Amino acid sequence: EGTAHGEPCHFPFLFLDKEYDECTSDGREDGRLWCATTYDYKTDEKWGFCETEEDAAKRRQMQEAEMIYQAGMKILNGSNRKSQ
Repeated sequence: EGTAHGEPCHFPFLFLDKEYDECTSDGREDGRLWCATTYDYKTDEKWGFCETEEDAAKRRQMQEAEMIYQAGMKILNGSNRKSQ
């Protein structure tokens, strides 16, 4: 399942053997309020920020753009056809 950025997480989650009923910044130095979409954060390692998640959207857009770019580059380096 990976990491759940930009997903709901209102339900309290277990973190360092301590349940939190709201957004907390424990475990991070930047102080960002992060949330876990699962009951136990230690096992599934599912967590996400409580903010607007603009960073997550930028990350997803960057990943999609990189995938498109690498596909195009393997297309270009894979053939010398002008239409390719």
